[PDB]
Amino acid sequence: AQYEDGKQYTTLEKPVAGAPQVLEFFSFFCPHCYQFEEVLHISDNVKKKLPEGVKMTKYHVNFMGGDLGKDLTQAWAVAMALGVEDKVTVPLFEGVQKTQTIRSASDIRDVFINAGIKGEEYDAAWNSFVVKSLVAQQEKAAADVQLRGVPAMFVNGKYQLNPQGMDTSNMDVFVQQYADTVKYLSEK
Repeated sequence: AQYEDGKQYTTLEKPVAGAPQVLEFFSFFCPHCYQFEEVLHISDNVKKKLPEGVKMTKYHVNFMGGDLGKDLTQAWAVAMALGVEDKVTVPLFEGVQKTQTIRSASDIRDVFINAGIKGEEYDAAWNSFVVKSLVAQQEKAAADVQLRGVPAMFVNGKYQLNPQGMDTSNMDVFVQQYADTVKYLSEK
């Protein structure tokens, strides 16, 4: 076929029931993830080609960056809880991979402060059990698909995107192939 298993995507041997329709994993330490966000805008371009009524979920992972890695998973839960993902994603990426200004939990907190989240509000969220179970959800979702690499996208818990099998000579053409693949998988 034009879309073949093993080419634009692979199929999970052990399908995940009740998974989100589109499920993305990333790390703020992950170089391709930086690209996916800042240069490619994968998520936005996928969303634009997705059917009406499909929810899109994005989770952070712990297995890169040691202690700071877990702090970022907790901070991403704070972002999700407060709905401020779009305000902190870029400064977190640049602070980790570009400017080397994120070295502690307090430096992560600074990004949120600078973004306009109030100190009180961040600290309350950070310590909240709502944020605790959002951290749990992130860990268990990675567990459900037995993840060990990012960036990764899963469609209805059965199909994993395989960007290595797409053309990469043109950034825009790559993105469209990626998004058109998600749309195809979505309609499978």
